Amino acid sequence: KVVAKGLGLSKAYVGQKSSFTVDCSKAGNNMLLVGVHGPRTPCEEILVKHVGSRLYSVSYLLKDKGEYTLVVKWGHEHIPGSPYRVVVP
Amino acid sequence: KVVAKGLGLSKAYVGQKSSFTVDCSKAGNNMLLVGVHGPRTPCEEILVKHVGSRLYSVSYLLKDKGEYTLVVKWGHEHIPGSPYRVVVP
Repeated sequence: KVVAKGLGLSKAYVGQKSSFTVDCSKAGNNMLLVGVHGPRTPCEEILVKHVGSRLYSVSYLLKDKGEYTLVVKWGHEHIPGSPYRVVVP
Repeated sequence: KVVAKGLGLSKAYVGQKSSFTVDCSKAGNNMLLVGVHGPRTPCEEILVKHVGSRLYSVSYLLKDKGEYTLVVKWGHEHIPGSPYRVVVP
C-alpha cells in the first residue's frame, strides 16, 4: 500500500538533484529506508523529507555516469518497483 | 567492519539537527541504509552524504519528543550498535 512516483525512480543527471516521492498514506507506522547504490562512485547525497500526510520527498545527487540501484524499503521489504535501475548519462 | 561514531547515535532534540558519521572505509562496495523509526510522528528529515573515502555524514531532524529507533544497515545487516535507541526529551 506504499506507492513511489517521480523522475528519479529511473533517471538522474551528473551534479543535479534527482527527485522522487514515496506515498505512505495508506500504510501504517512502519520504517522507510531509502538508498542509492553506486558500486564504484557512491551516491554523493540523499535527502528524505517527510512533507506531511506520510508523503516523503526524496532527492539525491550523483557524480558519475553509469547504472545505480535505488532501493526503497518499507518495513525492510521492497515497495512495488524496488529495486529500481537508475541510469545516469 | 563498519564503524559509526557521534552524539547523534544516542541523543537528539526536537527541531535541532542531530549528526553522526559512518566509516565504511574498511568494508567493501555494499549498500548503506539509514532509517529513523518513530512509532508515532515520522522523522522529519534524514540526510546522508558520502564525504569521501567511504566515510559518510548523517544528519536527521525530529519534531516530537519520545523514543526513536535509529537503524544503520550495511548490505541489509545491522552495523555494530544498530539498532540504536534515541530518547528525545
